[PDB]
Amino acid sequence: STAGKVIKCKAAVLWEEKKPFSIEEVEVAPPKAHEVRIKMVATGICRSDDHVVSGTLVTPLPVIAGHEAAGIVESIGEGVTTVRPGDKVIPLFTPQCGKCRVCKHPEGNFCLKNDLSMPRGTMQDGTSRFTCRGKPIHHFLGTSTFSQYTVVDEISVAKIDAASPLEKVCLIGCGFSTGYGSAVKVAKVTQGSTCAVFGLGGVGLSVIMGCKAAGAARIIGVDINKDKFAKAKEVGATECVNPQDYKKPIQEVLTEMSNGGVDFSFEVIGRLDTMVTALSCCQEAYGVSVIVGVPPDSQNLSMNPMLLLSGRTWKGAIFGGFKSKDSVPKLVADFMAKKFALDPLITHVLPFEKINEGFDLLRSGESIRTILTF
Amino acid sequence: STAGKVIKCKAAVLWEEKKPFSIEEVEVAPPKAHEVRIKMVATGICRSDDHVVSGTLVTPLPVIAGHEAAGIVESIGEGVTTVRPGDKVIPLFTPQCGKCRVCKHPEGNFCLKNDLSMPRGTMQDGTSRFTCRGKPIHHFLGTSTFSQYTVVDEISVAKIDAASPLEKVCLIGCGFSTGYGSAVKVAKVTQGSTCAVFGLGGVGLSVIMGCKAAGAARIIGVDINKDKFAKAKEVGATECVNPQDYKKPIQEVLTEMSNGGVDFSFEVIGRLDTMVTALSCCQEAYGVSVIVGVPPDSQNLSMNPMLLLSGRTWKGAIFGGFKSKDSVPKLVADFMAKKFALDPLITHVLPFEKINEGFDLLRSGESIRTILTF
Ligand SMILES: NC(=O)c1ccc[n+]([C@@H]2O[C@H](COP(=O)([O-])OP(=O)([O-])OC[C@H]3O[C@@H](n4cnc5c(N)[nH+]cnc54)[C@H](O)[C@@H]3O)[C@@H](O)[C@H]2O)c1
Ligand SMILES: NC(=O)c1ccc[n+]([C@@H]2O[C@H](COP(=O)([O-])OP(=O)([O-])OC[C@H]3O[C@@H](n4cnc5c(N)[nH+]cnc54)[C@H](O)[C@@H]3O)[C@@H](O)[C@H]2O)c1
Ligand SMILES: [Zn+2]
Ligand SMILES: [Zn+2]
Ligand SMILES: [Zn+2]
Ligand SMILES: [Zn+2]
Repeated sequence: STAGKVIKCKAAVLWEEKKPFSIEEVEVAPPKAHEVRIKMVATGICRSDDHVVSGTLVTPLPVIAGHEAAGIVESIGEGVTTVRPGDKVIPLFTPQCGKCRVCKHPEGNFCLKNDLSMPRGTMQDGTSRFTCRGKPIHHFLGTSTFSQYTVVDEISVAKIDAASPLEKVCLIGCGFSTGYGSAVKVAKVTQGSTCAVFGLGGVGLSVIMGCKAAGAARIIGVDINKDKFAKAKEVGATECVNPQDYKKPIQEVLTEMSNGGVDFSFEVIGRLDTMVTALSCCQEAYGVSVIVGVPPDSQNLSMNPMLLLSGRTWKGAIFGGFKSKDSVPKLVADFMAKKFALDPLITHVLPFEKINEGFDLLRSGESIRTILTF
Repeated sequence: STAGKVIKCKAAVLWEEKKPFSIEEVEVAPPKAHEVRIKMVATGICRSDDHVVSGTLVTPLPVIAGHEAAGIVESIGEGVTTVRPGDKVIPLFTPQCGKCRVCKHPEGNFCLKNDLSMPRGTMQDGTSRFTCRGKPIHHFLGTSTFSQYTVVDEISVAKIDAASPLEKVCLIGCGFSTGYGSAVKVAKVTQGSTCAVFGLGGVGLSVIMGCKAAGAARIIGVDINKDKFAKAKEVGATECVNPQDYKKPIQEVLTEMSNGGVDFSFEVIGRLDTMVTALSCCQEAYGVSVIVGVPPDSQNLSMNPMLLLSGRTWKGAIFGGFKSKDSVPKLVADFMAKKFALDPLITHVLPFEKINEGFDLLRSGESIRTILTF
């Protein structure tokens, strides 16, 4: 039995940037008040986890990364009311405290308790529940899912359907929800519209799914890797373009293709240049462009504000605009009710011990989502 | 007595950047098919007219500037159906052709026939109706209201109430409608919200009017000229701040004043740095910032896209988002019914012949709107 006790378990520790993960034994403290200890069942490899490795996304090291996951509650701390031992859960990398001005706002979801703006790499109380070789190890986004067990604050966990297939619904913890919500909630794609999606990875494919669900007439996928095009068409892209195939800048190409600019564009890569291209290719008077890709640390883009003065709208969002704790259980229920598909995103399923191989598949261009199973 | 004839009249010709206007005789050709010749009654001095002088807003020279005005139709060309001789009219610097994709779109107002995005300084047929000293003179935004007579395309004029006071309602041709619409239509300011308005000239005061009409609880005016504060409070500012008074950057000040960022911010100046400051000061998860000011020609701003990724919305608009020909007559009718006030904007009245004094008043910081009478 493990409740109230330190657990020794396997985790993937990142000791420094640009190194493989180290799979080794960690100690996981029991949960304090308003904390939840979770036995991991499956976790996805999101490009944002690779950003921690590459130093694109700065967070304190050493760290247990991983934020797209699902598992089963092993134990609860004093005062927890929202989950119980044995419940299936999804950790929430964007918390929902329910008390801050953002949580109380009808359209806000970036709760002020997040650890993304100004990452500390701790629990809410400023301390870590992880040690490895006698050293404290940082948390990541209040989740840290590259471990057989994690501890999360109550505001960073949602209870989901007991009959949930966790090897699929772990994608509702980041990539599916982000892309789908970016289309249906943040952009509010309209029926009959023309959309352009920059980046056809797991998140970009989820954007396509949402644009098709919203009734877009045309969905143009844009990627420099033409191997991504077949799956993009399977999930709703009406045509795909590779910028490398053209002499002109792709914003000019997309403007021409859409007879004067697209209704909605999405940046789902994480490059400054594609953020500006995606804004430019939306119609100058009424177009909307949404930034989804995480930009490189501390780098500014350059743009001409006449792109906005003519009437464009530019916005971004975390986690598809979804209020996390309210939304994740409903998304799982909707998945169970066959409202959307997750299998198109899953290209590889590996044991957790093969995490590095899973990252190598992402980096080589050869996977969409690898799901790691504990 | 002048239908079909060239009219010789006085106009304010700008021969050179950074020089006074020259009040001198021009020849005004009669209207061609689908053109309208207007006897001007009143015209306002908008900062954008000054931008032509300063080279902030590039348009071909020599030019007859002026775009905020009202007059009486002197004659109509073949095929004109929407105005008649003797009608009161407001020239529309943003046309409404009614046929392009923007005009057909429910939100769009920046008609594709505009002469603002890539100014040519002509009529829609690519020619000029003005001669001065035997030389062709450019038009400005299809309006050219600094002339006793102008000729406009039919899509650039609206018929207004016959009982209209033209010396007031000329402001509906630019500054009032732009500011008011930026608040009520583009930003969609909500009841009980906190707004920040950067720049307290005629347009920024009109933004304040719109924020107060929408029910904002707090309206923070921001200007480096504290002489602008008294009028801003008269039209609805709850408080005014001068960035020069503070050690910290004003985005930090406004974030602290609003307990974490404002709901809606407006850039109503035309500076790259205040466009980024105005974005930053709106709440990071759900704030909206609207660019109204005209930026210096061909210059790019630099910004961190994390400001958008957290959830901010950034947009701009021309003419307050109003579809011009539909909206201008309705705005005039609402003015006549006392639904808004224009007198607070009018600080000086001069004859047209004193146009250069009117520009001096704007440049010194003394005036809001000077109205020139023909
Ligand atoms: N906003 C959020 O909440 C959120 C959530 C999840 C992911 N992200 C970010 O979203 C981005 C995509 O994540 P993912 O789908 O897991 O990544 P991914 O699977 O690496 O997909 C990125 C795609 O972009 C393509 N690409 C790379 N460079 C270019 C280019 N120059 N032009 C066109 N295509 C290009 C690339 O070939 C690949 O198919 C990353 O930056 C993530 O960090 C953000
Ligand atoms: N988008 C449109 O359709 C549209 C329409 C009309 C005007 N404009 C532009 O809107 C802007 C305002 O026009 P206006 O009200 O006639 O001009 P204005 O009367 O010159 O007002 C501008 C105000 O900005 C203040 N100001 C200058 N620098 C700063 C600073 N650094 N910080 C804070 N305040 C500062 C200044 O003191 C003045 O009161 C100009 O750039 C116009 O070209 C745009
Ligand atoms: Zn919160
Ligand atoms: Zn992610
Ligand atoms: Zn049009
Ligand atoms: Zn103007």
